[PDB]
Amino acid sequence: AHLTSDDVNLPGSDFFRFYRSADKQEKEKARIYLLGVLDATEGKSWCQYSQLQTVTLQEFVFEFFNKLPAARLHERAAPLIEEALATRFPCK
Amino acid sequence: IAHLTSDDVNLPGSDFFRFYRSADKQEKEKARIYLLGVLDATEGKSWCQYSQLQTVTLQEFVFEFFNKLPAARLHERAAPLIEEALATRFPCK
Repeated sequence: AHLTSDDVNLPGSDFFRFYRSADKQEKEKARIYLLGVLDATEGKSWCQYSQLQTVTLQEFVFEFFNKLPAARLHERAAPLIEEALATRFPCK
Repeated sequence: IAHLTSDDVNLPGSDFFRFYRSADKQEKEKARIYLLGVLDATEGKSWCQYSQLQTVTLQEFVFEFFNKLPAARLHERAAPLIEEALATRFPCK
């Protein structure tokens, strides 16, 4: 019910819940979490920022999580996000 | 950048560290959430690991790393700087 900076190993299912929360404060925190993940991986496992709007990255993360089975949602959020982005925008 | 928001892609070290030290507890908490996204994305991979370490120890080492950073390096991106802080201190293996 609340995303905080102690939530290490954030699971995908909680991330996605906050990410689509009716509470826009939790939505914004989930998106700032996603921002630390993107900034940490961009140009390493997926490419790139001047090729893509942040809204495009957020919508692609949304679609990716929205299609995921619960078996996979229960895994860690960050590697799932990074997987969204890698398959779709690889560096090669 | 007067407030940390999720539009802040490629957040510079200078902005991250300002928010991370802010007197506004809410800005401070957002900066710590940006940090959590970076920890989650890099843990077990460039640095190790969440068991023996509480979040606060991690947060304090990141703070000390930034405090000692030469001014020249604050233009670098916050995420790789946070990763360097943790890799040096909590190397894998």
